Amino acid sequence: XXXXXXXXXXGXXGXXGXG
Repeated sequence: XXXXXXXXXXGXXGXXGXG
C-alpha cells in the first residue's frame, strides 16, 4: 503493501505439466 505498487499478489512460478 500500500504505497508503491506490485499487483498480482505473490511472486510467480511458471507451471509445468505432468505426463
